[PDB]
Amino acid sequence: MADEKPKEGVKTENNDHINLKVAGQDGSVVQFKIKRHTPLSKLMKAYCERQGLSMRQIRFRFDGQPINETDTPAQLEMEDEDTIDVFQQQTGG
Repeated sequence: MADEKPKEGVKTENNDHINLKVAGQDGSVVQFKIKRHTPLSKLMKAYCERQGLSMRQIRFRFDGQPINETDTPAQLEMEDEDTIDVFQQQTGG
């Protein structure tokens, strides 16, 4: 649990974190502060946990393009205080 499987996992990163907000057309919107190298999956699942949405039913979209939980804010060039648009493929309301 130290050199083979440490609780850190990630390399020694500096504190470069950005605030990404998730806003769904449902009206559900929340702001999340993650690291520039941290995957959106963290906020994606988190948003749904607190908003009561299903990750399979909904979908995250940013910059006009759909995003995946495996993307990072540094890949698609997400900036601080920017917003992600969430849509429901299926019904729900």
